[PDB]
Amino acid sequence: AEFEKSISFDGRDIRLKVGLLAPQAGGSVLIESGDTAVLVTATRSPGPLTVDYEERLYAAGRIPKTILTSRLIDRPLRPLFPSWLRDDLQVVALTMSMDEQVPPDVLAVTGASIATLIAKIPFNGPMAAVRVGLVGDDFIINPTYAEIEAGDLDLVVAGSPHGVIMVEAGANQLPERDIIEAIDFGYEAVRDLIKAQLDLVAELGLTLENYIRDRASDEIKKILAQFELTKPERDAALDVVKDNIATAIAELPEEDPIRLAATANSKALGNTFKDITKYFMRRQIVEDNVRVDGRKLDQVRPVSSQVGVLPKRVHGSGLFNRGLTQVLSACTLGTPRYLHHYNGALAERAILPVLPPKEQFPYVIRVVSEVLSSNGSTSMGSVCGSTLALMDAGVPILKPVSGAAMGLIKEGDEVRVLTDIQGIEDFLGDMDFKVAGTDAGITALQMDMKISGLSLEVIAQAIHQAKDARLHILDKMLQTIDQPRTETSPYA
Amino acid sequence: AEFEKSISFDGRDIRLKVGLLAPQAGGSVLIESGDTAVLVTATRSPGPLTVDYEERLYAAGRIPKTILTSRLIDRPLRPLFPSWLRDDLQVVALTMSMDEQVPPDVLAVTGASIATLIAKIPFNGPMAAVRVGLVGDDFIINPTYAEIEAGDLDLVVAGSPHGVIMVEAGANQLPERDIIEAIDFGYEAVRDLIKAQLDLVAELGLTLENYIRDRASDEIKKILAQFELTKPERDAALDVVKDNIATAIAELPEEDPIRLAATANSKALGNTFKDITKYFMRRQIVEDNVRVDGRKLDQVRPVSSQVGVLPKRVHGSGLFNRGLTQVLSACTLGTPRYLHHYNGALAERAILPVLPPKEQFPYVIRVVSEVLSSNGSTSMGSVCGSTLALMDAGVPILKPVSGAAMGLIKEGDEVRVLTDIQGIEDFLGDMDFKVAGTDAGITALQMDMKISGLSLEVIAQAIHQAKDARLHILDKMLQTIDQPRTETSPYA
Amino acid sequence: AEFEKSISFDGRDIRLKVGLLAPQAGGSVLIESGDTAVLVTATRSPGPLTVDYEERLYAAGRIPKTILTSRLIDRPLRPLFPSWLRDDLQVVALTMSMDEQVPPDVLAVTGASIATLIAKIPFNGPMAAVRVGLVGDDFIINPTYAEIEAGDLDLVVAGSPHGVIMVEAGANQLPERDIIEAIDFGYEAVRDLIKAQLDLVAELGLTLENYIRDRASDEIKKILAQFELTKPERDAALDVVKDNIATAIAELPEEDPIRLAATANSKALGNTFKDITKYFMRRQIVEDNVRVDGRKLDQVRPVSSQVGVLPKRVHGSGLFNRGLTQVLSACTLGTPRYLHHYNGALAERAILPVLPPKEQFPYVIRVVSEVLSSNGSTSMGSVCGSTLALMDAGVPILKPVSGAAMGLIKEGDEVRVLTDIQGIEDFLGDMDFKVAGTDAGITALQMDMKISGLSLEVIAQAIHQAKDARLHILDKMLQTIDQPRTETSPYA
Ligand SMILES: [Mg+2]
Ligand SMILES: [Mg+2]
Ligand SMILES: [Mg+2]
Repeated sequence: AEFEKSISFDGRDIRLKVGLLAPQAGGSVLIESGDTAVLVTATRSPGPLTVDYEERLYAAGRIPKTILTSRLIDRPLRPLFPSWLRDDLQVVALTMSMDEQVPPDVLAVTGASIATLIAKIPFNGPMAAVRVGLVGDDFIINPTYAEIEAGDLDLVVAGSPHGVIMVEAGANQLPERDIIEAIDFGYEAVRDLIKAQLDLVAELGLTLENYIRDRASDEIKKILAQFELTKPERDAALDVVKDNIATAIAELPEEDPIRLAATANSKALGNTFKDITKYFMRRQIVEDNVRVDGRKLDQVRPVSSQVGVLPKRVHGSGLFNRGLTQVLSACTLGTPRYLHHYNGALAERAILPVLPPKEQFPYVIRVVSEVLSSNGSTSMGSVCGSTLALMDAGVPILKPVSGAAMGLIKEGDEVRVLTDIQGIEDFLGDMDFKVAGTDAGITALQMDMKISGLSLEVIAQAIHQAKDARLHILDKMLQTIDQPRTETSPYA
Repeated sequence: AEFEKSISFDGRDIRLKVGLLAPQAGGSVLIESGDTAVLVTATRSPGPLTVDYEERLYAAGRIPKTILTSRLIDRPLRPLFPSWLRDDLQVVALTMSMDEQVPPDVLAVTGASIATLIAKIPFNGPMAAVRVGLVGDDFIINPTYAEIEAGDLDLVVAGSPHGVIMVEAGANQLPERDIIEAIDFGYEAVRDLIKAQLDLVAELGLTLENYIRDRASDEIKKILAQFELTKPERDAALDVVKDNIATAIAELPEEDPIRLAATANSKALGNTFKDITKYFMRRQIVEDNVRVDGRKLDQVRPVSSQVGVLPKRVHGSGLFNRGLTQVLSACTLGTPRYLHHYNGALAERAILPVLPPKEQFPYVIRVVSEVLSSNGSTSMGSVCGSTLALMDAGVPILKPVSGAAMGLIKEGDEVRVLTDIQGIEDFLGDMDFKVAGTDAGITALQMDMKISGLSLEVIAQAIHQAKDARLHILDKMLQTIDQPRTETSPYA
Repeated sequence: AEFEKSISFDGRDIRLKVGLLAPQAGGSVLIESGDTAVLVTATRSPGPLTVDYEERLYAAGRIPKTILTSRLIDRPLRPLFPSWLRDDLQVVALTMSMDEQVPPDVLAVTGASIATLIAKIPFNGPMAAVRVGLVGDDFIINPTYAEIEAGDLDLVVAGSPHGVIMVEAGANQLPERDIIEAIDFGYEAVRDLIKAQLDLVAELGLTLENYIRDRASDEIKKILAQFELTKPERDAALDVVKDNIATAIAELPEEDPIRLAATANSKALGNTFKDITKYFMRRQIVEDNVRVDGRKLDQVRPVSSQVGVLPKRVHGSGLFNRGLTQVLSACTLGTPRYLHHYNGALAERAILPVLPPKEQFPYVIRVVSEVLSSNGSTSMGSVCGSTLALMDAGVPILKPVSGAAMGLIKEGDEVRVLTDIQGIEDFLGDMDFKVAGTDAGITALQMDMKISGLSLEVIAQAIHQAKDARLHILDKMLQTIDQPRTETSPYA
């Protein structure tokens, strides 16, 4: 049966209703704030985490960006479930009323944790998320739409007992110190929601691996230590290692036990393989101070760039290289905006603050980032190329924008922060942290983790190390083009 | 080569053309009435019944609801094929000319049977379907569009030698007696089309189970007899029974014959399991007079309901419960209609007759039924919640509408009619019969069967028993709200 | 790193850029002509040929037929790869700038070959394609859009060292001799692009079968020699042969080697089966002068046709039969064009030249070809039926259009040309060659090959033999309707 609980929370009460709706779900709540309401259920099934968010139109008046809010719920949820879970986990979040003030998206993130705790599914939570804006000089928790439209900051922080799990931000060239303060200010309200989820819990009363390891470990060390090897080559080399192991398992007959224990898991080969590769890259990074391609922990990959790659029809052309990550940006100017597709939100969030006001430049601006090769932050290459293409097209942008992605190896007390991560530094690492911006401050953020979280102290260090990467990449794209062209394209 | 046959049929001749089109199909006919023509083919392939209906736009003038007509053909076809058929059966129906009088949908249903008989595929037919309308006090077979738009009744009856297989109706608060008479009047024209399909046939010249049964039967009795068990629990209990049987089959080695006879059918476990559960629920119902949750054969599940579940932005809110079936209806009012989605046709067919005339209420009315839990007629919960939400929104409806679904166990001479069926009463039963309406009469019908049909006499009894369910559910939703609110929403 | 190469080519230089873009691709080039640029990559992966073409909108000005250009690249590529290739082959072609003169489609075809050679994937190339138009009396290689819109011819020729692999044409009732000359003129520029791809290559420095054969061969001869057997029957007969072979392989236990060599390839049964059937149909055709249904190598299947199959609402009705290939065409006339769908491009390419000028006939013309049975050229049946339906609707077309598909068996020095091919003559043959047109000349072409190519000399013979088929089919559709009706439909 139904139970309300109110939580006093920065002026806007957050109300939870359990026992009201979806009685066949593992756990459920109507989480409500003001007059915004979203229903969040969670169900473990025999079988793996599907999160569907719906924004109903009757919630505001029905007449004849949801996938982003789908990922916003999923990202901080995923790495809190134990890794050995193989049952199906269905999370549904339907927004059923929009108050013209309260945005529902952070409400659904918090409800997802609440609903998983009521379904008493093992996970290392609870988690919560808040939004932080900035009006004048005042940070504000869960601002309305009005402050989002008027203010200088729009960031989401999700955390848990073990720290911050997700950040997602737009900002108007905010300095690192204020971004760090906003993150910290918002993680403290996350903790206030962690408590009172813990209060709700109290209230309502809630063989083969060794085989592979021994055969393959000393082989993986050496590929990981071969710094002259490019990413394609090291991928073809680690594949051959795994292939010979498969051949050895195939050679022995059905009589051996591990062949049956391996035909009982047609994938364990890959999982243990990656886990051995993860371990040896990590020890390579923590004790030795070198990454898998020989670079220092602060070193940025070699950067290349050019302008006007395409004919002057394409109003703006820009090619960017970071190692084997390649992006070609194309700029179109039109008539009666500002948008950008990625074959996207992160880079238009990162470009917008420097786009000139309608008064000066009345074209509608259209940027397409063709990702032609991927090895790290293709979304940061998309930002960098976008700026180049806008400068080739004569768009009088305030400042050029650049960005890089940081990584993290966290081996106990040992913590290392990587700049401009290789793909497998992202796959076998603990953090994917994109930061974009200008000479003056930050414009866009995006953090994903595969562990239960990080302290704010380590986030501050990654944000400081990433300004150096952004500075180095930007101060070397200006050797391709230092100003926007004074004139536009004859076909613009 | 081509052959015509005309059938004299209530004023409108029905013409069939065989040997004309689709010469690689098992069987085919252009069935035509007036100047409406639809081509219906049927092909058995080695491999399971796919029915695709297409309504071409050149049929009426091509310029730059078909899935419902797809189901209308499929539903009365499916349960006439023997259950042991595993070959692929492709039925295609293309409407190739619309006469502005004759609706083609019932033509395609009849052709589907004709085409299956020519392909000489085993099935317990023939079947046919007709439409019945009512103009003034005159029932009429296969009315035009004009009578459908003007009249008081729009029902489809499909039958076969063994009785009626499908009904689908809209009506304007018609009393049960007239609905029963229309069904009977239309089944008699169905029989007139059964004959003359039989005339066409004459013219053209057309080990493991016992193992599972013995291990599991006395176990299934007891779960089925445990009335205090909720539906989730009894589902988790019957699963454990099947799981232990799987474990026992896995325990014995490849040496036993049934393990190979079971690895020859990776599903027979479930089929025999369900067949044992079907048998014991049925004997539970016929000899004992009790259902699986302890209810009498006329008993309706406990009903709950409330109004204004959502904030007053949502112009109308209504939550309905029947056992573990839960529906939340939401009402939106707008400006320059009447429609309803289901996450739909049956409930707008059932609400429409009480919607006020434009003169009084000029808003466009929009209802969304969120099905939050399913255990029986979620479409009838959708009707009930819709009425509640319309009453919360101040829509001055003529009368409130409610509905329930009836079921049938037919064990030979023994026939039992269930009210407000549980899911497995629908899965392991012989009939799913939805009836909706008001204090005065019926508004909407929908019948599906998994057997070859029922006599009209049993249909009359299910329709009478269902008025009692509708009455009980309605007379207990008025204890939540007895009148529409005199005023609308401040945000309407 | 990046390398340009220019190729002097009929006035319009073709420039190639390698080492510039997509550095993780097997091979890549920006191929450019004038200011049209398309990027073409090619990658072999462990696993089968996927070709994706994209036409970006920024290439011309981006604002808020590609599948045909996808097939145009794929068709001449496919049969140049060795048949024993099982690795994945990804070909991507992005058009990144449209010059208002140069059409990019033939550029991507040529780049696909260039990119495969740089990825040094085994294939029997290189290939190239060009477009040929006709302005006045001047053939022109790779015309602009202006000549395409104004001229009389629009054909694509793709070839390789072994001959022509693909043709695709629209034309205004061009005589066979000029079509043959255009093909030959364009294949010579294809050879000029073959060379200078060879110059680039030089520059940059680039048991079970016998079992099945012995069991089944003398059985397949006899089904193939049974001329009174219809296509369905011979398909059911060859299936039984393969089924008994499967039974024999199943009868023997795991002890035999071929059962394990056959459970190592769960498809080799079909492949060897088809390969035996291919061989014996081919020897049936080359030494004996008879096809599998008893027809001569120039014989057209029996043709049937009728007009007004549907009610006079359907402004035009036409049913065409060639053997078991059946098409029903339907004609709609409207108001403020000329298009045709196929349930399409080839038949509107083939009808357009005889459609009357706006001055005389101002309706918008809409033709739908329902393919009701397939055994050969359903697209040529679509042309023939379209003409019939246009004549039933009173459209005053200049001349009626008809067409047929030719085939080829090429057994070494032995070369046989088939008219109006059966399905398996297309599956087990070397060529599918559709030609459509009128009394005066040709209107539409489409050639596919599964071998590395044919000499122009054999193409000239197939084009001459196909005029006879078109003539015979047309001069026998006029015995159904010899003129368009002087008046239109009462419902037109
Ligand atoms: Mg990532
Ligand atoms: Mg049902
Ligand atoms: Mg073909």
